[PDB]
Amino acid sequence: SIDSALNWDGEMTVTRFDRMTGAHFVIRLDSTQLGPAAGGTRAAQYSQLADALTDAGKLAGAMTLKMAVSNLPMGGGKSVIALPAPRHSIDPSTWARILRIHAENIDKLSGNYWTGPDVNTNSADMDTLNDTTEFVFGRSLERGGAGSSAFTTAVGVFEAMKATVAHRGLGSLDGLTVLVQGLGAVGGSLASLAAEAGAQLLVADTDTERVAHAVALGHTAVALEDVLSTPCDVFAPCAMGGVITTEVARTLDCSVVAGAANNVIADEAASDILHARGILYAPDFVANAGGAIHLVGREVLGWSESVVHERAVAIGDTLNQVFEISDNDGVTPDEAARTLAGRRARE
Amino acid sequence: SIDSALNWDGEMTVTRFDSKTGAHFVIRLDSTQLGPAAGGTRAAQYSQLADALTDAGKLAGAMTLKMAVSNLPMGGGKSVIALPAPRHSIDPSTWARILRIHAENIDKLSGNYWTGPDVNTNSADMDTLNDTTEFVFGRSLERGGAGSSAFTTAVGVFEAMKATVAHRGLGSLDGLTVLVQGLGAVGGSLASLAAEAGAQLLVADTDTERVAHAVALGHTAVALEDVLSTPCDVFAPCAMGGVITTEVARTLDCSVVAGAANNVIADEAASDILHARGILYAPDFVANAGGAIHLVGREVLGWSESVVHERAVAIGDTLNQVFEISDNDGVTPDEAARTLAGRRAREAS
Ligand SMILES: NC(=O)c1ccc[n+]([C@@H]2O[C@H](COP(=O)([O-])OP(=O)(O)OC[C@H]3O[C@@H](n4cnc5c(N)ncnc54)[C@H](O)[C@@H]3O)[C@@H](O)[C@H]2O)c1
Ligand SMILES: NC(=O)c1ccc[n+]([C@@H]2O[C@H](COP(=O)([O-])OP(=O)(O)OC[C@H]3O[C@@H](n4cnc5c(N)ncnc54)[C@H](O)[C@@H]3O)[C@@H](O)[C@H]2O)c1
Ligand SMILES: O=C(O)CCc1ccccc1
Ligand SMILES: O=C(O)CCc1ccccc1
Ligand SMILES: [K+]
Repeated sequence: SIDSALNWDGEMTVTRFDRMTGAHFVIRLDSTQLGPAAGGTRAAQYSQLADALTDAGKLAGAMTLKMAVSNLPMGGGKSVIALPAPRHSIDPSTWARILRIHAENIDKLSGNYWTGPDVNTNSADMDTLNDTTEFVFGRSLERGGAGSSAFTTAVGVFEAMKATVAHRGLGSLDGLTVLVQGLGAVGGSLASLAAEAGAQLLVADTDTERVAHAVALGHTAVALEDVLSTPCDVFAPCAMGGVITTEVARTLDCSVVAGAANNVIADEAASDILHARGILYAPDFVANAGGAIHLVGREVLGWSESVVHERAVAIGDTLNQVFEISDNDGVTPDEAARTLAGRRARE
Repeated sequence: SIDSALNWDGEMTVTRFDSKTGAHFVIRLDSTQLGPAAGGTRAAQYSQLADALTDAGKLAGAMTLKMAVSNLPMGGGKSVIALPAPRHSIDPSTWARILRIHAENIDKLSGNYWTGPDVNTNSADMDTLNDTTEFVFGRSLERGGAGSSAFTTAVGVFEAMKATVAHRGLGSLDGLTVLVQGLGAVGGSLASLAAEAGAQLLVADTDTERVAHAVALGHTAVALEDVLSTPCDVFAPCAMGGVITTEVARTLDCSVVAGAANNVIADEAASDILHARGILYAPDFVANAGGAIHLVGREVLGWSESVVHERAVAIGDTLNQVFEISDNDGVTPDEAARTLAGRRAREAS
């Protein structure tokens, strides 16, 4: 929206347009209070510019809280690339140009912002980015990066998922029905984990091959259009965000909500509804923090692979504290989560 | 439209919104090819955000040219602070907050952008900015800044007028009728120099004591509303920019245009009209370079005041060259000058 686009209260907004490629660049820094901002680089096609600005803004926020509640020394920031065409259609030469300019933009910030991979960006691109700028996390192992953080991400979400399931009074994942939306990098990892832990897997993905294979493995396919209406014990949104609107909140058929996506909840009211409906949601910003722990832990703090792994598992604990507060003070988890980040940031 | 405002070719646009003050902040970086971008801080009230945006960019564009054509090792940028109320209604407190917030943004660019005083901004505000950021030009003298660029600006503008008038075929400024619009820091001083050169002065200004004053000095005042309908030899727009519209370009009654204002031309066609009507125009980005010359010259280049002076004066020289291009090439002075800025830029590499 316009509010969310023009009247954003973050510390800085950076924009740029390239006539050559017709692409627009957005870099939103929400907070640099606890450290330089850091956030991925999402590249995607938006209906309107304002949608691009909105997204960069909501994500940047999530980043800020995510870093604070996870005890990372950094601020929240985010970069959005409004593509002129679908990522897959972009030609190599353009992709590269676009990447080049983006990198130029980061370099201007001079360490006030550090990027990494997000939707449609990868370790190879980071490497590419790194040819112009230094403010990059997630470059491939060969270039000196910590590489991909999906796994750390998925591990975090699994631990989180387990913590949520226990709290809700469902016992263990054993014999529970888990619905995974989005079988990507993280999504697909998380399914392996849950399956292995005794859960029945219901899966959905825009990608048929993805789906086909999960089916191969003994999973159950869900038509994209039956997703939000499909009964489960747990709902794992691991695809795009803004998935839970006020209307979805009142109709979802589950007891738990735990996934990897950023910004799952569209409106504040939705979050109240789930709550009111006896649906235990684990805050996205807590749950999906394994990727940040990984990049920051490794690249910034120099943590080994194990520590990072162990810190990501500790995500479950954070949740337990979140759950304790929400339960004590009578707030939603979301709020409860917001409360603990604030306390950890020592605000 | 914002979208449209966003369809700009600058290297970078920085924006921020301050809930508390309700102030919007803009920083447009046109080019950092010759060096860090630099340009003043304009504080004003905008109708829309898209407006502030278009301005900062228009201005940022002018700066890139001014640096280049003036043989300055810098790029161009401009900050625009969109006010939530008129400058005068802003409480010293809010203003200080706004300044600080301003200063943080600048800080984020870490040297890629150097600022200075512009409209509604002064040495003092620069001193304050300086409390937070270090990339400020035009700080008080005692703060270590080079102070006020006004007088150098006027000298430069002055020198340009003379050369222009001369090329026109008006000979000297002696006996001519000069119409000075806006007698601020710059115009005030220009009137003064024009006066002693023998010119006759018509003056105009919203400030009535400034007008009262010029009147007492022999000068003839002019009604605001009659500013563009007054016949003169030279028109010196020393207040707001974009005063030259297509419609105004066609009815203007003078033989030369030479002022201090940025973005005099409100439109392309206007420059063609004047050119075709035989009204000789000294391109703004060329003639108003006196201030950048001073600031950079002293604060970056470490130049002597005397040297800065020769350079501000050398502005005529550059205009002679501009004219020449315009005359041989068959182009408006506007075009002849961007060209020159273009050449100097390349040779400068
Ligand atoms: N470290 C991470 O990788 C990480 C960290 C934090 C949060 N997140 C969030 O996780 C989400 C993506 O995770 P990822 O990197 O594994 O993704 P990815 O880009 O590999 O995931 C794409 C997956 O989503 C699927 N998908 C897209 N739209 C879908 C839809 N409507 N229904 C079903 N499947 C759909 C694709 O087909 C594919 O399987 C985003 O919101 C991202 O911001 C991920
Ligand atoms: N270094 C400089 O000072 C500098 C350098 C480059 C270009 N310029 C350009 O020169 C102009 C002069 O600004 P300045 O720094 O001398 O500021 P200033 O505030 O001292 O001068 C503006 C003056 O013009 C008057 N004015 C404003 N609106 C008017 C109107 N509608 N009609 C008539 N007069 C009006 C004001 O009363 C004031 O006295 C600006 O447009 C600026 O963009 C100045
Ligand atoms: O948390 C996310 O969704 C993205 C993680 C991240 C963290 C730091 C830099 C880039 C991406
Ligand atoms: O020429 C101008 O518009 C103003 C002079 C200036 C130069 C460098 C930085 C700020 C202002
Ligand atoms: K169970």
